[PDB]
Amino acid sequence: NNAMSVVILAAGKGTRMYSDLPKVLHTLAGKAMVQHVIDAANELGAAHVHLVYGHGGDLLKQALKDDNLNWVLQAEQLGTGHAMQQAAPFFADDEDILMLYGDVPLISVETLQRLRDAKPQGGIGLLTVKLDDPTGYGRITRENGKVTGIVEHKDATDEQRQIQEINTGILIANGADMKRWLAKLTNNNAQGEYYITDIIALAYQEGREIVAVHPQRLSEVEGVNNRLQLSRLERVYQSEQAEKLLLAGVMLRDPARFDLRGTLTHGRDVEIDTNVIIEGNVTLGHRVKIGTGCVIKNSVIGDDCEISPYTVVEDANLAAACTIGPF
Amino acid sequence: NNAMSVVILAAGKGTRMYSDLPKVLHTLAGKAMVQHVIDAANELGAAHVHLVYGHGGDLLKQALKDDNLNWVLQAEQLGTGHAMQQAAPFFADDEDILMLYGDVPLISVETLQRLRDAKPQGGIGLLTVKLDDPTGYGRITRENGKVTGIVEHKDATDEQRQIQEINTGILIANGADMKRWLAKLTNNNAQGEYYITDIIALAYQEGREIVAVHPQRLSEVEGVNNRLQLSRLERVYQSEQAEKLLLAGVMLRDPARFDLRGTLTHGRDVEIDTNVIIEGNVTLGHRVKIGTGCVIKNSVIGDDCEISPYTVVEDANLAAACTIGPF
Amino acid sequence: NNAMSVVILAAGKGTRMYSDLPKVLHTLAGKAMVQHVIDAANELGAAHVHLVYGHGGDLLKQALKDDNLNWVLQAEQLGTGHAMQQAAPFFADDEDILMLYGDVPLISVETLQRLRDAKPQGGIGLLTVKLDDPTGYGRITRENGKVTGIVEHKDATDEQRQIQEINTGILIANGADMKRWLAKLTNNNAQGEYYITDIIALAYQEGREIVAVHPQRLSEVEGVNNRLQLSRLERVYQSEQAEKLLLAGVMLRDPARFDLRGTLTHGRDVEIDTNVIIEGNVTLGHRVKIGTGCVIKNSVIGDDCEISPYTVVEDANLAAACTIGPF
Repeated sequence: NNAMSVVILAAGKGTRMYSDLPKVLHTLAGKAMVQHVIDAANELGAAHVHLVYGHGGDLLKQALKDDNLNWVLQAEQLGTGHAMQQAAPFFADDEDILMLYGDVPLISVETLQRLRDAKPQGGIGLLTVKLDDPTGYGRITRENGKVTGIVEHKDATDEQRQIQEINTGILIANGADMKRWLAKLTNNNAQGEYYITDIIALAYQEGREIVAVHPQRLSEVEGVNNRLQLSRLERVYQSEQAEKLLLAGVMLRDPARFDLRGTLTHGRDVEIDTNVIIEGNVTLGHRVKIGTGCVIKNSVIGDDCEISPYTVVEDANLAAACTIGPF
Repeated sequence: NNAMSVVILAAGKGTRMYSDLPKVLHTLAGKAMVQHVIDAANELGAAHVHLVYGHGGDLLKQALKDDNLNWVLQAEQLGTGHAMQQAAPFFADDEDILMLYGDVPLISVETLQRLRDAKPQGGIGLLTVKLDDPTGYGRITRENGKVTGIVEHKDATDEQRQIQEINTGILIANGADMKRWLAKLTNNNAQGEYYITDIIALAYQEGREIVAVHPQRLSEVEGVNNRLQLSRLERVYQSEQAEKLLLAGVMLRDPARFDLRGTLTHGRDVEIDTNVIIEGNVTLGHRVKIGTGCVIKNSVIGDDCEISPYTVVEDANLAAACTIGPF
Repeated sequence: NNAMSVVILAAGKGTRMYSDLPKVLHTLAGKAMVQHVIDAANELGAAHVHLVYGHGGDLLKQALKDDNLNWVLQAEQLGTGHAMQQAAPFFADDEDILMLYGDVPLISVETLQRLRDAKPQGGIGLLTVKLDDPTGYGRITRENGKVTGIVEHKDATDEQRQIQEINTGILIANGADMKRWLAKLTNNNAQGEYYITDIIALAYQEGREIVAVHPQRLSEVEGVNNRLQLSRLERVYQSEQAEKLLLAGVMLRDPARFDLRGTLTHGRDVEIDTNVIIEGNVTLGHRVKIGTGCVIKNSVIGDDCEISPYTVVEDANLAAACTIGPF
């Protein structure tokens, strides 16, 4: 596959988070939302990762210091199209440019890879989902099947204002192409701002093809504007991790009362009781039993160990066959 | 708005509660069901709050001693109409009389205020909800839109026995009017008891108008006859409180595993982990972090304090920047 | 009612459990799945309980040593029909033979009793459920209402491949009859194996009647092939136990955060807070209060005792009016 860079849009104010911490730094399973997106970008092979931010520059730079990111400031809040224009000067004409959002944390590498496979030569790869209630969401215009553009809800007509397929806002296309379309955006809009969604029509008019793809899960493209929404995505992710673990052979006594905020390495026949929380990197050897309510953090627990209820195990390497607690 | 008194009906036996404690004293989020209703009545401005009880007089008087209630005994279990008759002698002819139930704890002040606004001069304000399965629930009779009466299920005909709009049983009307209708109730019924729902027709026949209103939430009018029903309402309330907190900026790591049984005052960027229980009046300063499983009761926790997992903090005022526990 | 024996089919490999412990020994609420089935069989009065197993003979014999079971080995994995043939030599011609599965743990005695009542003289009693998505499940063939046979999905035609009523695989019939049909099974099938479901047609052809019955709950007939499925059944069972307790008068502050893995004996007005786990045989006297997160195991707790949060009470008999913990 061709070289590619990634643009991560994190320019919003995050007002409904009612917080002093930049919205995209709020954590999902212990890792900042944007870090989840940055890791997926790196896993894909992004040659560069451009991060476009509104305010909170210092906090962001401070928090993401361990990553090699190209910081792109968006002086004013003029929308995604305007934000992409600020990054455009850094796009190579050889590479594909994938655009993601710092507040859509669960987007999977697997899905982004198919989006990358479906991008036609000279065209665009568009990620979309079938939602019955497009109210608010931008609608996908098609002609005899093929994608023609996107019509922003406020700009959609009653007639088209009931199209079901929705724009996730995630897409990929060649850098030179992107630079071209981005230059041709305009403000004579519902809200005097450049619409990034316009590049879809611009590319259709140039006679280029735009292929639409769908994610395995709707959760992969859910965005976060407030804490009620983050908690909801947190639950979906925990639930997904729990199901994978049970299918993989780890007995969770109640997957709805389990939280993994890190990386779990486990052996065979491990049992985890209710309300357990796993943090950082944790390894549980074969037949380890974790009592209800334990918090295991950055520790390695040997084969056959048993941890009593409500034990906090931190920065510990525990010898095999251990018996931790009274019970 | 006009002066008004409130009648709280708590006359049932509560047999399906299988308890020695009067049903309406059973708690929802730490406060007796009837106390929730009594507080909503006081918040509305009730000049008087009449409490109609079957047995358990002593326990009730003992438990509600800190309230200024007019105790109305209903010697025998002859239904709501009969119960209202026992209170009627205390209604002023100047005031409106609002009738509520001691076992419908979540009725909101906001809703009762609109019910009070929709009551026509000389008429009745009726609270009703759209339920697809009126089986058991009394049906709302209408003619060209306007309310005509209520037909008790056992007294409803197959034809009308499929009306969807249901009678919540909560209503408001002038005291003199109420005294009049109440005097004209009869027993030649399906069960030889006075039907309070009859006053609706009686008032229609007098050529007076009865306006129907709906609550913001169905939970607001759910009644409790057994503990399975109370637990269900407890969960709905907890869930509602959790959502408000998250939207207000408090990070709950799992709103489904959080319980507020009192009043929470909080600052900015507070984090509450799973399985935390808040009781009585609690204040959490800015950036306080509550570890998983803590029980915070009648305490004040200073800015920046961190409470380790499974800590019980009671009747404590904790100094800012505190570090409570091992972790 | 007539004498009857039971055949418990536990011959599968349990590959998707990814465990060294035989699938049917995995626990549901603290008791092995097969033990649940064995207890229901004994409660019904089974004169004998034949256990048919594939591998893991030693572990099974070791684990079920306290039961008087007739061990029937199924040398190769040739399906249920073949498995039943291995047990057939032990069926009496006088008794009814009920067949159950070691991995369908929640089947209730009540339901099995009705299945036993609906079995016609000389016929079969079949347990079936209405499922909209028979994909995979064997379909029930009927003619003018009466059952005619079962058609395995892979052997079902497009036309019949959309019958809704499904075969739970649980059935009962006379031993002599069973011995006869079992002898007439064949391999010229979709997968060269004997189909136990064939006995339905064989019995119809002999002009005998087969009556179908349904369980109170769909959970009663759900089978377990992997740990995600076991956890799901665990939750359903816990939820059912919690509801019975609340309806019976025990206040559970959150039935979704309660686990009973044994037998609870309780008095009046007991209160159990969130995240409590009950194990083995536990008795809670009148008005006992269990704080959040306690683990009560094989203990008796006297009237009026109060147990503070996160207390583990094990193998203890606690004197009445006790105050256990700091709070």
